[PDB]
Amino acid sequence: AQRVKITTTATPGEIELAFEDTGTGLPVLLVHGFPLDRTMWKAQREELCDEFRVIVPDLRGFGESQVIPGVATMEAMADDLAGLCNHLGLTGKIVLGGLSMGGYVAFAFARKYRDRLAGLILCDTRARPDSPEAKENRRRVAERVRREGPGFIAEEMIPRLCCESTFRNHPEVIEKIRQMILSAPPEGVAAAALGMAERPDSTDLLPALSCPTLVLVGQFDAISPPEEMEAMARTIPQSQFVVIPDAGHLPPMEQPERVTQAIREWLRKVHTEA
Ligand SMILES: [Cl-]
Ligand SMILES: [Mg+2]
Repeated sequence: AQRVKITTTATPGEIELAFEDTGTGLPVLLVHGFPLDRTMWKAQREELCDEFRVIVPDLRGFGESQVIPGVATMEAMADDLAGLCNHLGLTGKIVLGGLSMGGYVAFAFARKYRDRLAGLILCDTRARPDSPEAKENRRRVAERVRREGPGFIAEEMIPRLCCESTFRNHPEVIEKIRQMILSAPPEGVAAAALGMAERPDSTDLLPALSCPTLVLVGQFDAISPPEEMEAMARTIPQSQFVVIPDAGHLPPMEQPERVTQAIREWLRKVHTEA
């Protein structure tokens, strides 16, 4: 892993990002969820790198990246990704993938940097904005986590994040997720919670997308359910919809091989169509 100060068009203009960059060829940038870190995507980075160049950053406020107090908007996170790609000399097109909050970041990137996208991978995510109650919940989480840290988030979220089969067959995956959450910087968690509350509605963005899009969901995802994601895919042109069996909200970790293969075979199509 690497740590680099990048130039970003978002406040504060410069930020230190930690990231992995593994493989050669077509760049595929994978964005973790909330309140996780780059290691969420480890299996896909380690396996897809035989064929693609896989770049996996810690978002601002997460993992080993710099924490920027206040509000970390989805736009700002996307701006940081554009800055990272600029740093790396990936100044043309990329494939951008994200899970859940990382999907929100991908929408923000697509709004602003459409000419930089060869493709989008939207995993276990939603196009709608937060409802008023959800926004209030963000705010209450932000104010709590600043002072108490993310233990309460792990307690609340872990039963909702993975399916029963993962708890039974892969307790080590559950523990790895728990440690990601417990290690998340408190102010980074807070800033991202507030940022999620202010993200725009991406409903009308969907029909305007201009690249192939893979829409991936766990069969048992309790947070961004498959029926909702299917409906989302029906408004995205050039979509492919994949349900990963025997996974909840974190397919990349729960069913790593199946996720890697779905992404690999779709990337080959995108490449052929391009
Ligand atoms: Cl990793
Ligand atoms: Mg469609």
